[PDB]
Amino acid sequence: PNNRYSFIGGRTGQWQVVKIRNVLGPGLQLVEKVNILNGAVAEIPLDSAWRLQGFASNIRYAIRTELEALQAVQPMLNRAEAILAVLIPIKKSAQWWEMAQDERRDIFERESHHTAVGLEYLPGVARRLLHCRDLGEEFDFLTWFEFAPEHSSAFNELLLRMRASKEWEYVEREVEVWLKRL
Amino acid sequence: PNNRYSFIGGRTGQWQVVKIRNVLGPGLQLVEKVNILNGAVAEIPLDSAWRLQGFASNIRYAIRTELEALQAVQPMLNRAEAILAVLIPIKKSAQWWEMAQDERRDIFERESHHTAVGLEYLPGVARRLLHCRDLGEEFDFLTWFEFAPEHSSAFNELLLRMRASKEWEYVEREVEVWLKRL
Ligand code: HEM
Ligand code: HEM
Ligand SMILES: O=N[O-]
Ligand SMILES: O=N[O-]
Repeated sequence: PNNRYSFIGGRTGQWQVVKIRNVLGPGLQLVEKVNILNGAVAEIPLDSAWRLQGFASNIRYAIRTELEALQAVQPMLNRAEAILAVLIPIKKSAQWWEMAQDERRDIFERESHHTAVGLEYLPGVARRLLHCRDLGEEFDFLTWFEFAPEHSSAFNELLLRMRASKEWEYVEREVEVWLKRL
Repeated sequence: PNNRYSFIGGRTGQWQVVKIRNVLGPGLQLVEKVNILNGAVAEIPLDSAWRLQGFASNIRYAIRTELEALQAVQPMLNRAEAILAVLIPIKKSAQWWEMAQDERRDIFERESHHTAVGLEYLPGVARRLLHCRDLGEEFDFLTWFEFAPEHSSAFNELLLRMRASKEWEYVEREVEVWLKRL
């Protein structure tokens, strides 16, 4: 039961890179494939362009009644139908991290409705949130979404809605890595 | 600016071990000294007995008005007179970590008054909170306190008040390493 996940862009992996969109700030080099490994990488293989890593952690903002709503409808990863995925690494500004817990919760849910908006796109979209600021990585979060092609248009709508939120005014680096399951 | 810290119990270090208290659950081996290093150490040196590590992280529970109170009084580390120190690794239960953010905040402060009680022992006591559950370590937190002998009795009071709090019903492993600055 290891909470560390690595994402290595390169020639090998379980996922074909469809495209990479460098939304904001320095991007990620285009590669053929992404290899996802659970655990800490011993040595990065040859012909790898980049390595991202993060860990699964405890809830930081969601309250019990939100967790109950998410749990009632959120799908599992690895659904046979979920052949599309998107890896989105995200970095938030130093202004964000300086803020107190009540100030960040108010932006996250009261002003931006992150959980309420996201719930609109379940059960179509499965997700996994990983943290990596505390590892000294270049991003603060590795977010992961997977879904069937039927939900691609919906997911693209969700992305536009989130980037218009107050919360995203604190995002200062973002890349979309679009993937297809091999 | 590396946020990782390592505490190596052994025969070298900047701190002499006065005593080790095996408060709850498996203890830590008694050693002569503790060595504190900033950064991640990959090879523990020979005739060291244990290594603890954690990182400095963002605020998880404190609200803005509590941060302002803490900042008004909390003392710096490495005060000339702060020749005593206590390193207290703590592990919380699986039931704690499964709880939602509002549930944990209400136990932490509304019921246990962690911050309000701690502020009573400032500015005598300087402190540093490190996290390590997300590193896969045996403990969840490494807490560090340092003060002059004048505040030894006050700090021992604080410990007894905290161990009787609702929050401590979720602690399942705890060790006190009492130190003296060399
Ligand atoms: C698909 C529906 C989604 C749902 C149901 C959802 C739900 C959530 C929840 C409940 C959290 C808080 C976890 C906690 O309390 O620690 C969270 C965090 C986060 N989500 Fe989402 N989310 C969705 C989509 C997205 C998308 C599309 C993105 C990025 C484009 C995203 C980026 C993030 C980030 C960066 C965080 C961490 C926030 C922080 O800790 O500051 N989420 N999400
Ligand atoms: C000396 C006065 C103290 C003050 C002013 C104080 C203040 C605080 C504050 C404000 C936090 C929350 C940090 C955040 O929001 O992320 C915290 C966390 C914590 N403190 Fe203290 N504290 C004190 C003493 C102690 C003592 C003596 C112990 C152990 C015996 C302790 C154990 C912890 C633990 C384990 C956490 C992490 C709680 C969690 O995230 O679940 N504290 N402290
Ligand atoms: O909900 N962001 O993984
Ligand atoms: O307040 N725990 O360092």
